[PDB]
Amino acid sequence: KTFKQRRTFEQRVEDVRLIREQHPTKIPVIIERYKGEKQLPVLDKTKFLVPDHVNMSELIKIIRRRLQLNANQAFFLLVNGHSMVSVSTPISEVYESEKDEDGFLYMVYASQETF
Ligand SMILES: NC(=S)Nc1ccccc1OC(F)(F)F
Ligand SMILES: [Cl-]
Repeated sequence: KTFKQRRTFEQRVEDVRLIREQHPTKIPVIIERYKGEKQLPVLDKTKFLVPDHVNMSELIKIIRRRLQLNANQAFFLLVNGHSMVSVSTPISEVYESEKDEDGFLYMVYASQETF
């Protein structure tokens, strides 16, 4: 069901290596709906190439636009299992400290801050 489940550590590593080769300026991001989530829809896909200059605040806006949410629907985004300490950090910086050992940056979203 979840991404890590569907692809071997070997396969995830090689896809990150291909994104480096073909999209050197993009951060490889996995974005998944919390398996408990009731309100928010599921995304059209799982794997995103994010321009390395966008900050977490702009990534949240991007995903809210992708889900086509409205002003008073809630949205929380966990990175590498935990709350973001700041939304102003460039995703290049966030990647370097929060990346998985496979090379992806893992994110999960929910309507509840209590995931
Ligand atoms: N659409 C995605 S997933 N990423 C993206 C972002 C900005 C420009 C182009 C993009 O696609 C590309 F990475 F495939 F090039
Ligand atoms: Cl590129």
